[PDB]
Amino acid sequence: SGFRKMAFPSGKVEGCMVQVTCGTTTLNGLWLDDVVYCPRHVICTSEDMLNPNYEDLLIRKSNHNFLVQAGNVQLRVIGHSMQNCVLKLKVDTANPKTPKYKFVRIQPGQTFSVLACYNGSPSGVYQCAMRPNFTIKGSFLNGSCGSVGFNIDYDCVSFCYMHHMELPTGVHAGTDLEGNFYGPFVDRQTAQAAGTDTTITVNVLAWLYAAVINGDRWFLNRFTTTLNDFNLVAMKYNYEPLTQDHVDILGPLSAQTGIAVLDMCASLKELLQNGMNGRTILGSALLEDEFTPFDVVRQCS
Amino acid sequence: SGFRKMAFPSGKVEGCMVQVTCGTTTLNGLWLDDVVYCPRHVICTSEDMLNPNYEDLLIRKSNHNFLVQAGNVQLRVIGHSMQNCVLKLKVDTANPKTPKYKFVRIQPGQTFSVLACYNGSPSGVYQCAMRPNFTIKGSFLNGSCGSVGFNIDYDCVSFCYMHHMELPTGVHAGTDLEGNFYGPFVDRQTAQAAGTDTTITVNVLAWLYAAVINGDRWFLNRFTTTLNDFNLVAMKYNYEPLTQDHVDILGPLSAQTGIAVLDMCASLKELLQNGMNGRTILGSALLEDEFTPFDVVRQCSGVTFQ
Ligand SMILES: *c1nc(-c2cccnc2)nc2ccccc12
Ligand SMILES: *c1nc(-c2cccnc2)nc2ccccc12
Ligand SMILES: [Cl-]
Ligand code: NA
Ligand code: NA
Ligand code: NA
Repeated sequence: SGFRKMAFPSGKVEGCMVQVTCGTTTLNGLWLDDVVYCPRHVICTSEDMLNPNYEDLLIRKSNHNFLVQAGNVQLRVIGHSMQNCVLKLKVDTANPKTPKYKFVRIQPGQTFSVLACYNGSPSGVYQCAMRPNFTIKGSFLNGSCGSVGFNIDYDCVSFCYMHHMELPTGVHAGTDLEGNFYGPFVDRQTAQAAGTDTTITVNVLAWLYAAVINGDRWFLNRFTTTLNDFNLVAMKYNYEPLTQDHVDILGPLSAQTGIAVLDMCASLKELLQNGMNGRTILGSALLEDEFTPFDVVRQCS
Repeated sequence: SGFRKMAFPSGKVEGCMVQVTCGTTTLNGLWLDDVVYCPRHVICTSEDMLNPNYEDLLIRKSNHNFLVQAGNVQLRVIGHSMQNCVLKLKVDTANPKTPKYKFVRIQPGQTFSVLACYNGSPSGVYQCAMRPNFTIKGSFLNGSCGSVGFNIDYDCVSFCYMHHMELPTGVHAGTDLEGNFYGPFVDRQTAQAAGTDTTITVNVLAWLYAAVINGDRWFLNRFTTTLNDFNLVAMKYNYEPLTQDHVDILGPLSAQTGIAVLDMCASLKELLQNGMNGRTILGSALLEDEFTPFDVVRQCSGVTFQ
């Protein structure tokens, strides 16, 4: 028992992290088979910050303008192309530590592990969620761009995020591994701002089920609600709407605990109305929204 | 920007985890050079665990009674001995992925990363503090015993914890890698309970510094205090004493942020006396105590572990 924010073991990803340099710009890349993936803004100068023409910048580069260092060794770059906002560098060695992998684009609410890296070397691993406004709340310093986010549900690594930049509010934006941004952001230094963030309701419900599984009952009540009445209240506290999809996904936890999803919804309504009155749930005095239903089942069972 | 509960990258430890079986007992071991370390209770069944005589159980055992699997390969056990509450199994092959490592014993308040494993297979990584009552608040299911905790200092892995068991309250107990328990526990199935726990003061102060570095400043105030006055209040709230050594260790953060340690103590005094008045710090409504001063400096400065 116990319930903790837990990341995936990072070793399969560590064995893929390299350093990429172009001019005076250094950042991280991801070496899989014979391709290194990194943010395309590695080719920008100080001149280029607001309105880079990446196609124009890239045509001006040769293979030998890219320095790729893997541990103590330089890899030879033999090709380059751009896909959306990611640069792909073909190298003359396949990474012998390449794991089974795939690229997946995720939806808001989904969780993943981040391996924060600097100069191609791993610093630490933590757990994140894609927020409803398509940002993540990470921990990232200068040079961290090109660090990735991932899941590993079996022995296959699913890469879902590559870090590009920090917005003025201190939250983080990036792409999938096909180079498409999450949310309305662009890899330019023009003014951009995320939407007001909201709480991931289905994840809060999952976490309340985790609490029950771990022996906590104090917040339960004898009421139920309609889905529509729940959403009308929840929205007043900046909670995301709960859809019928989300109700269905919570079905297994409901069956395991004997508490109907809409019964649990009424417990959540009460918590929003009353606060915790000096109590905690699983060690927290706030409701936690960065555990998915899948995460709860994996960690509890 | 940003501040998260962060574990060390686990790859160097992952390459050391194996499965150990003795009879119908399976758990995890740590393979370093030509020795596999695991809990001694691998030699026990249920009834054995009521009142085990480990010496007597072990003397009866053949090398071939211990099955060690590393991935899909069996290792041959050629010897066995016990040290305190850990079993050491000599094997005929050195682990080629053995990292640079040491065994260390940590103190209450220190943090480490746990690599949770099942059947010799790493499943999760999280950060824990050794509580003042010598428990850890982990997340561990059946089969998790033998999972290890560690830090990385430069390129050296410091192993500090091996997981043995869960107490009735759902918190966790284990040993150092020389098999000595943290805390007043024994490896038998009997009623055992940890002492009342306390809050790790020096770590709460560290986390308040992290908050300030990240722009969260509302709890700062114009006041300072004395170590003695602060320690009287801490005692009242079941906080550990702050020593002069703790003050010294926070010195760098004080210099960097312009808030002296006893100035920060006066902030903490007020928070304990008055609460947070609806506000949060780094997204928390409780004071967090599982970040050390070293952890805060590392994460706010980007130290790496190639
Ligand atoms: C890449 N990423 C960052 C960065 C800084 C803060 C938060 N997220 C990302 N900064 C830089 C600076 C220079 C070159 C690359 C790069
Ligand atoms: C080892 N450890 C545990 C255990 C279960 C919950 C929390 N911590 C440790 N349980 C088992 C069960 C069977 C064999 C080994 C083992
Ligand atoms: Cl004063
Ligand atoms: Na690397
Ligand atoms: Na209810
Ligand atoms: Na003050």
